[PDB]
Amino acid sequence: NYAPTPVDRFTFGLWTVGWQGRDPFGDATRRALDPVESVRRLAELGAHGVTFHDDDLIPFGSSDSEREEHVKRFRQALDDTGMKVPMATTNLFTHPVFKDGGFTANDRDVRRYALRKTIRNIDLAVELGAETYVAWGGREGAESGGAKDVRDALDRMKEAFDLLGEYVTSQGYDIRFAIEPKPNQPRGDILLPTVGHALAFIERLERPELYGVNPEVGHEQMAGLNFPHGIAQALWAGKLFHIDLNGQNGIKYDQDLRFGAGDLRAAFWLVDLLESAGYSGPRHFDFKPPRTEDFDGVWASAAGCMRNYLILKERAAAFRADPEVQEALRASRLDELARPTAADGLQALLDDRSAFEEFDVDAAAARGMAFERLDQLAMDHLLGARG
Amino acid sequence: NYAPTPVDRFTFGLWTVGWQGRDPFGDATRRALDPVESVRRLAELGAHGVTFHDDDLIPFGSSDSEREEHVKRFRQALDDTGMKVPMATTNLFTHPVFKDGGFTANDRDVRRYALRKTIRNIDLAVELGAETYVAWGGREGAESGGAKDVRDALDRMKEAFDLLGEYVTSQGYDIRFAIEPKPNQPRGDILLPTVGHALAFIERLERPELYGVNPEVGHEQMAGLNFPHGIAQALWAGKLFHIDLNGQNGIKYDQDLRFGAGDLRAAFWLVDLLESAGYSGPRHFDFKPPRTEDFDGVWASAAGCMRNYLILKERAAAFRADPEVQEALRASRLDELARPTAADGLQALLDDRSAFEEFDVDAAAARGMAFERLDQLAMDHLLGARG
Amino acid sequence: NYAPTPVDRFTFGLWTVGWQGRDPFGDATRRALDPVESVRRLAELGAHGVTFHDDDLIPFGSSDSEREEHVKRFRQALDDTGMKVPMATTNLFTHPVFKDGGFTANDRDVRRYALRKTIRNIDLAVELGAETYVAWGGREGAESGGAKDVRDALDRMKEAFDLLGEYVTSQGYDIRFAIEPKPNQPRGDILLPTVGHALAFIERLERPELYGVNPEVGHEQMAGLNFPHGIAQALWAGKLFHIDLNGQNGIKYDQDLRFGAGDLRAAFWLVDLLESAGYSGPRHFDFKPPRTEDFDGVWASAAGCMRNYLILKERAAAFRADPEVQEALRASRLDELARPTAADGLQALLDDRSAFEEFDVDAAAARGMAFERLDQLAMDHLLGARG
Amino acid sequence: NYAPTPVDRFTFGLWTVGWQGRDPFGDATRRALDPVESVRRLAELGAHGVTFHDDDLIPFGSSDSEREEHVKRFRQALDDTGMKVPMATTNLFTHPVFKDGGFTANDRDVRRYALRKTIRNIDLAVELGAETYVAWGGREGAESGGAKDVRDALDRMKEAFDLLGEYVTSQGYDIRFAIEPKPNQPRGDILLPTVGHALAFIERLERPELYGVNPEVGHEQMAGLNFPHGIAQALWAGKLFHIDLNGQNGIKYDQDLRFGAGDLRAAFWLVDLLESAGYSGPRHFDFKPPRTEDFDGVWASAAGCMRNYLILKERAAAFRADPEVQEALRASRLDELARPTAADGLQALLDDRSAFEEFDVDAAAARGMAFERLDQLAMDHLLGARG
Ligand SMILES: [Mg+2]
Ligand SMILES: [Mg+2]
Ligand SMILES: [Mg+2]
Ligand SMILES: [Mg+2]
Ligand SMILES: [Mn+2]
Ligand SMILES: [Mn+2]
Ligand SMILES: [Mn+2]
Ligand SMILES: [Mn+2]
Ligand SMILES: [Mn+2]
Ligand SMILES: [Mn+2]
Ligand SMILES: [Mn+2]
Ligand SMILES: [Mn+2]
Ligand code: NA
Ligand code: NA
Ligand code: NA
Ligand code: NA
Ligand code: NA
Ligand code: NA
Ligand code: NA
Ligand code: NA
Repeated sequence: NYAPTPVDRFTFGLWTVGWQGRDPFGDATRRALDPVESVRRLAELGAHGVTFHDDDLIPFGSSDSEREEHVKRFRQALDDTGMKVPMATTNLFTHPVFKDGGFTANDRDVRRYALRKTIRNIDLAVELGAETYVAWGGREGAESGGAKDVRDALDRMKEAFDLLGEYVTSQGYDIRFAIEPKPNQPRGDILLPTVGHALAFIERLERPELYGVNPEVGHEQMAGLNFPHGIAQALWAGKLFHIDLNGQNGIKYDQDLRFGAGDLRAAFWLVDLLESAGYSGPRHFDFKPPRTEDFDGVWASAAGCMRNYLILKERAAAFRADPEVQEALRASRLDELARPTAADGLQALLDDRSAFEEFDVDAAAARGMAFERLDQLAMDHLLGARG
Repeated sequence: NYAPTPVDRFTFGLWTVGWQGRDPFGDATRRALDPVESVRRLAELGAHGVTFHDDDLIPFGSSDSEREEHVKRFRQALDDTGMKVPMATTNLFTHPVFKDGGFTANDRDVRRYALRKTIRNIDLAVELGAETYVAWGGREGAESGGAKDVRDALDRMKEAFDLLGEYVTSQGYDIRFAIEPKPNQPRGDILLPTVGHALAFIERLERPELYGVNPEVGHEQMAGLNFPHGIAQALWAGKLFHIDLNGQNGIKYDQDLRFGAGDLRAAFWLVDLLESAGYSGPRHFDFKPPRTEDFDGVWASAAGCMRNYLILKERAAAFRADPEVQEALRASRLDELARPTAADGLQALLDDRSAFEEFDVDAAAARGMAFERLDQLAMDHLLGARG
Repeated sequence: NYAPTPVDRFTFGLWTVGWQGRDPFGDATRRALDPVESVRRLAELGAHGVTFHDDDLIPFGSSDSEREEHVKRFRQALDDTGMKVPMATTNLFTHPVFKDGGFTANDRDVRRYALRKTIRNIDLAVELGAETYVAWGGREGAESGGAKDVRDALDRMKEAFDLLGEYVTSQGYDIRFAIEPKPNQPRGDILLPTVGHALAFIERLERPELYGVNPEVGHEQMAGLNFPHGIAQALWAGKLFHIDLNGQNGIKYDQDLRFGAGDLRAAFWLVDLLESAGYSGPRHFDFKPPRTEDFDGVWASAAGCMRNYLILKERAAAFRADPEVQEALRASRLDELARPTAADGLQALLDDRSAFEEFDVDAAAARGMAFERLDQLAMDHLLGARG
Repeated sequence: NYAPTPVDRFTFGLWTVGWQGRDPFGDATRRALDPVESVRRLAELGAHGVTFHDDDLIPFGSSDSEREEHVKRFRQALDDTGMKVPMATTNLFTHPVFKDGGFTANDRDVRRYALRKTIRNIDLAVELGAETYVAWGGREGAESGGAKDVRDALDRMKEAFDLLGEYVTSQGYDIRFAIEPKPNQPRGDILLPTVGHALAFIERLERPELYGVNPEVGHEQMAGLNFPHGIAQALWAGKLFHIDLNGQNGIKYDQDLRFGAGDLRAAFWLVDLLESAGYSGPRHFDFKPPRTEDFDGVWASAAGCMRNYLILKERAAAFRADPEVQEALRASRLDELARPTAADGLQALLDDRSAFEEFDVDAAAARGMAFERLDQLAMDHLLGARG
């Protein structure tokens, strides 16, 4: 039961199942995986595709001949399995040169290098068929207040993204960008810390249509925010170009638990929203099998990501299709929420005594919302406990 | 020392010093204050002005004659003291009718009433000379996932703000709106939970120039965010129309401590930013003297808000003026952060071997940022411990 | 399905279903309930009993004749329904006199009064058959560092609890005390902020056997802690005298959502632990139907507390009984965790070359824990998705 | 000004200034330091001593001859500088063998090895003159609920600490143990997550007098707790055997900022408490110079730890010595908090009409606490802004 299919579009970063287990306090617990083995094992589990940072696929500093051979082997694995590459990204965080940032490093020479490293990988992403190019600016930020003038840093961040937009336009590429917010870690505070900040920033770019967000479940939860609500705002803005699925237990370091772990009810409401809205992008997992696990546990954890999505999809669909739930939604006036407040227009609203002088506030206030009954129907559906 | 002056533009809500001390677990500890007494006492402390919700100035449900008398008494107090009213707002949260929201209530009749209540108070705000009309949507949100379709709620929130913009335009008013984010409390999650989300929303309004943000120190800190960074993004966007100053100890219920309490170093960096950027708006305190205090403690707490701002202003100015700090800022390449990455343009960047093939990444990575020395100069200046 | 029974021992505070909906920003949305009506309605839902603060049952300041009549009516309702009163507590937080604390108020006269108020209610609790007397010191703490010397306050808190122990001993009462931790709210920081701090404090009382903890799900989660882990430590110490069940979404104000809401997987692991350990005390709900609800929603929310406990009980029992889970627990060495490290004794351990010189650390480190497979079996059982 | 002296007893872990800068997302930015160089550089800054994990001083897996040479070189550096070694600890977290724990690993063979590794290092610690042996169980815990039975794990943790106590007793050593709590990171939840939980656990050990706590500023703040309050409870219990000083910005990953950074006012109240209580132990820094820094920044950051302690010590002493503050403390009844509630005894309290029938609750409730004036005197003293 709960078998993944190609139409599910489940994807994984090479760095997810390939995470060797090094953490702030501990050495690697697993050997490095050849990307070819990850492609083949993920395909066997029913994944649709993989994603990569440049430096996951091509060791940093590789010669041109080494680069070609790494890509050739990877493409053979994709061809052997039918796996796709819908998204790629740049590693602008691991190498010590990026310790104060890539695009917003105080040192101008580093900012220029970061752009050149990204541009090289955009070309490769296009060659591999990627539709989306993610940017997670994990080093953009500060540990202290004097170190980073945020207005200047936003100027540099806009300059960088504008140059990348000029680049893809000039090459005729169809790829689009997706900015991934995170509030903190590894910097004390990261620039563009939430979906909202990233959405607002995009509106000030020269070609805003080329940029959206890549929100990650656990990152919004590191600020204690409601991930489904943030996804709704991204959808409302037309900017949900990609998504990273995982789990997180609240306000901690970025745990990258398998999807469904962490906040299970938020996972349910997320799946309900994505499916109801018709989100058509990859269901991408940015997760880490815990370092306690051997390779069998790596593949179990990856399989669990997909399984949990599919269980939640079934339960959310059953919730929305249940005539008792539909009745409860009407009892709670969800239908009215979807209707304009004043399609009659401002003057009619100003002239409407039913909106002011003749509005019976106490009668209105007496009406219960019936939200608890609705939420218990939702709980019963999630748990398969209807009756 | 540290005496407030009119040019400081310190303002207070009537509801701040007037908070009677009722909390989720406790009855009022102080009697209600007549707004006239608050105006006179705040003036004696050196405040510039006050602000109000409709229902702070005019008891809810007042007749027209009662409304006129309350306003007349208040205006006499303003005239007697020279106090100004730079900002007003609507109470769309206390009355039970607003239990599921004002502008985004599921019930359409409530949404219409909320608009009419706001419009009435915009007229009064203009009469009193207010330049800014704040909206804190404290009831917009949910405790459960099925209760509130966030895309529909954002449609209703946009409709409401668009109608208010149409209203002020039609009346020729110069007032502008400032949306106040908060992540949670009293709703389990509040819509537009951070500065970023509010900035992004504004960009989708029909007349975006009429709307900015009113960020509150403690509200961003309830999401664990960096308040100075968020203020920098608002300034970068041209949207810092007003600000609420207070203190908060991290991820808790909204404490509304006096300004300078809570995160003291964030208060220092905030003042540094506002002063360096030339912010010209009110320095408004949205705070609550703790319910442990009698009226002498109320006025001490209000005086402390202003005193702490003035101490921090002195220390931040001394930091920025110190030639040793200026040298440290250059050592940390803050000057380079402010210079364009690639004013030479995309093609020149692509052709520049110094940005890629000839970039010595290891030499760059060896350079220290010297951020710790800079931050200890900042600490020494804050504490008055230079030497 | 999932029908409560007397053996389930589900109990509710009068103040839970009776919460009128006043919050930091909003007036009451529901009328006050007569305790008699709450007793009868809860009995109809299948509850076992109720609990009370003194001032929930007897209005503060009541005359002796008024007190007698309130108690008489309440006892008739208990007799009419078969409901029990297993626990009572004192309100040492609502009245303004308690603004700096009860037992740890700086003012000595208030500390003495707080003790007398508690002692009066202990007598009543015993009369009504209560086995446990809870103390939640919600006003014990501070908003500022100079206001409360914590060593002195702990001396006063110990003195108070020691006097209460002397009192019950002197009267021959069998009741025991349960201290309820909370980290913050309504005070900026509350003394004894977690289960651990309360357990440690108890060990320093003169008669430690008379005192245990009353942990509340949401309170530990307000510190981001693992509630099942804290309950395990309380059980390990022999100190889980009572428990408060509810839901919470992380590090926020105390939400008091119905049990099962908030962190659903933590609710599952909690029920698993209580049932596996054979906890025999009340399953008490300290929750608040949201103020959006009318009385039908109050009773729906209360019914949901019990329903969710019963669903989770079924799923946890099925998890533990499943031979595949039992195999997975052995694969993950849970059996070995339960066996002594060195029952052979210190000298044998020191002499055992297999524990040091001949321990193959790399072979040991290669063994996977298989925790992800185990956790996905747990997820499948919770969701009723085995297969 | 603010020059460290030997009587200040400032100490640093080898792993602090020696941290190479590897984080969850980034490679090392600094070369490894020889412990000899750290000893000499710290001595030049005015430190009193250093501390070590076994594997900081002796590379893991070293032969006996290699071990002797590493220790000999280190002792020469201590002799050359006058530096002391007041504390040592075991690394039971870095090596992959410890991925599920040391003392509470599910695998019994690992638990035995962890004990043998610790015992070997206790012998070395004693040889170097250490008075305290710290244990930070960073791997004790879980990412999932089924992986770790917490009651069984506490049994194993008690067994381990009891064996270590038997060991030191049998050898006649004067060293004592200090357990370091942390709430999470690197495990999803860590056992003994706060000062309170550790204090409670100690009370159940066979020889409780041999064990205390080693609280760390940032670790308690990762649970949003008040670090000065927790230190007060440890002092009250007689269990503050050692302390780790650093800074943290709230509920995040463990930042290990230099002391004084993070929550500056909490640092002030901490120093006030340690000095007022006469804490006589090391002022030990467990911090990390940010990876942005070169070695000059490492030493600047270390110097800043000590400087900030000394500034805060001066300001707290001035606060306590100021006759205006002493008057304010009496106005706020801090003197009364320190006096017994009922030295007259239980019967006298029960018979005292002034404690109940004749207690004027409204007159008592009208008295203000004057806490805001007191706190603004504290702020003025911290900032050197008295006047
Ligand atoms: Mg619709
Ligand atoms: Mg500039
Ligand atoms: Mg057992
Ligand atoms: Mg004393
Ligand atoms: Mn992540
Ligand atoms: Mn991601
Ligand atoms: Mn606030
Ligand atoms: Mn505000
Ligand atoms: Mn609660
Ligand atoms: Mn409770
Ligand atoms: Mn730490
Ligand atoms: Mn430490
Ligand atoms: Na700039
Ligand atoms: Na979209
Ligand atoms: Na709509
Ligand atoms: Na602006
Ligand atoms: Na005392
Ligand atoms: Na127990
Ligand atoms: Na055991
Ligand atoms: Na002590």
